[PDB]
Amino acid sequence: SGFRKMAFPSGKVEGCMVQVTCGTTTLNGLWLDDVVYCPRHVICTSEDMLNPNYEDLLIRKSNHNFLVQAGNVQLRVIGHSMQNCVLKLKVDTANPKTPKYKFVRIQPGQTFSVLACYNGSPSGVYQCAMRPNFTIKGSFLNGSCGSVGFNIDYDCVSFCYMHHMELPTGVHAGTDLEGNFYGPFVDRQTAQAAGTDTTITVNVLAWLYAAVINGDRWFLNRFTTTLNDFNLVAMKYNYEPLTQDHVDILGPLSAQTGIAVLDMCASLKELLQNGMNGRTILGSALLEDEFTPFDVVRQCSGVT
Amino acid sequence: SGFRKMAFPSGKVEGCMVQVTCGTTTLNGLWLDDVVYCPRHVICTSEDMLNPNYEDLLIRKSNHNFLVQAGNVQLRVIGHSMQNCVLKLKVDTANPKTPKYKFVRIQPGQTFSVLACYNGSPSGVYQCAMRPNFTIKGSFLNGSCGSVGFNIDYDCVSFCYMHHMELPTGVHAGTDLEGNFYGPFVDRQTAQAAGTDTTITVNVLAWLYAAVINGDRWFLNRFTTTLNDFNLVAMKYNYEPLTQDHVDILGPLSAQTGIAVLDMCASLKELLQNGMNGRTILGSALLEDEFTPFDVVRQCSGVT
Ligand SMILES: Cc1ccc(NC(=O)Nc2cccnc2)s1
Ligand SMILES: Cc1ccc(NC(=O)Nc2cccnc2)s1
Repeated sequence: SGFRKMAFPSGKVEGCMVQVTCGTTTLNGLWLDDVVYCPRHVICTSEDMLNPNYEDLLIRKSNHNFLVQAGNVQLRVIGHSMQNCVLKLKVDTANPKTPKYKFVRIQPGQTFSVLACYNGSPSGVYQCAMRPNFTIKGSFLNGSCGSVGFNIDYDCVSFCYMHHMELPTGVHAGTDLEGNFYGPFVDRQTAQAAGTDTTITVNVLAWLYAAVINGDRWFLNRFTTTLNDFNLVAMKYNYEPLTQDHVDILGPLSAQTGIAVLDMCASLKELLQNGMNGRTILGSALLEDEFTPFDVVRQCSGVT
Repeated sequence: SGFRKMAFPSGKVEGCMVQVTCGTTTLNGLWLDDVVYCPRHVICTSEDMLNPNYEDLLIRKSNHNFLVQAGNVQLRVIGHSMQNCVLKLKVDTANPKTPKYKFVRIQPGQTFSVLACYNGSPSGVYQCAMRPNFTIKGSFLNGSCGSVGFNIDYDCVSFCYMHHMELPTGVHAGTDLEGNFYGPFVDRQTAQAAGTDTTITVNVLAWLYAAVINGDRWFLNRFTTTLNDFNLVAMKYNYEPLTQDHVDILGPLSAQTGIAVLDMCASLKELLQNGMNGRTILGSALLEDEFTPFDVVRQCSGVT
């Protein structure tokens, strides 16, 4: 028992982290096979970032201008190309530590592990969620760009995120491994304000199920609700609407605990309307929305 | 910016995880050099655990009865010995992935990363703290015993914990890598109740400094306090007494933010006396005590 914000083991991703330097800017790159992926803003100065024309800036760069270093050995760059907001640097050596991998584009509400890196050296791993406004609340400093988000399915790493920028509000924006930003963000130092950060309702419900499984049941009430009634209260509290798909996704948790999904919704509804009254759920004084239903089943069954 | 509960990269420790089976019980082992470390309760049945005599149970075991498996290859056990509550199984092959390592015995309040394992396969990594009552609040299921806690200093892994048991209250107990339990716990299925779980005051203060650095300053007040006055309030709230050593340890954070330690204590004192009033600090509705001052400096400077 016990429930923790758990990240995937990072070893498979550590073996892929390299340092990419272009001129005076050094950031992280992802080395899979003979390609190094990194944010295209590696070719910009702090000034260029105000209004960069990446195709024009790129014309002044040659293969030898991108310095790729894995550990302490230099990789030879034999080609370079821009795919949306990421650069793909073709090296002459395939990464001997390349795990089985996929590039995936996740949905808001989905969670992933982040391996925070600096100078191609991993320094920490934490679990994150793609927010409904397509931002992430990470812990990234200058030098962390190119740090990646991933999920592991037994031995295959699905890379879903690459860190690109910090918005004025302290939140983070990045792309999938094809260079496309999550949300409406652009890699330019301009007024980009994130939208409403709504709570991922289905994730909260899954975490309420994890609490029940782990012994915290004080919030279980004698009430029930409908999807429409619950959603009225959810909208008022800036919670994402719950769909029949979410109810279905919660099915295995509903089955394990014997608590119907709609009954758990009524419990959540009272927690919203009345607060925690100074109490904690799984050691938390707020409703946690960074565990998917899949994460709760995984942690509660020990999926390796 | 941004502040997350960050664990060390687990790759160096993944390369050390093996499966140890003795009879019908399978748990995790730590393979460093030619020795496999694991909880001595691998030799017990569910029944033996009521009142085990480990020296007597051990007399019935031979080298060939301990099955050690790394990945999918079997390791040959050429010797076995008991050191306190851990078994050291001498294998004929040194682990080629043995990192530079140390066995350390941490103090309560110290934090560490846990690589939760099942059948010698790592399944998740999270950050933990050794509680002042020598328990840990982990996320461990059956099969997780032998999962280890560690800290990394650049390339040297300091192993500080090995998971052994879950108490009736859902909390966890384990040993350092020399077999000695943290706290008064014993590896026996008996009434073992943990003591008062007090809040690690110096860790809370460090996290208040991290909040200031990351923009959350609403809790900064116009007051100051003394160590004796603050400690009067701290005792009342089941907070550990703050010593001059803790004030000194906070010095670099006090210096970075320009907020004296005693002023931060007065801010904490009002948070204790008045609550959060429905507000959050670093996205948390309670006072977080699982970041040391060293963890805050590390995360805020990007120590790789
Ligand atoms: C619009 C932008 C262009 C380049 C940008 N660079 C960053 O945001 N870097 C950074 C710093 C601190 C934390 N995380 C990331 S922002
Ligand atoms: C006194 C004891 C002897 C053997 C014990 N085995 C465990 O506690 N195992 C376990 C199960 C779930 C979670 N973590 C650990 S307890």
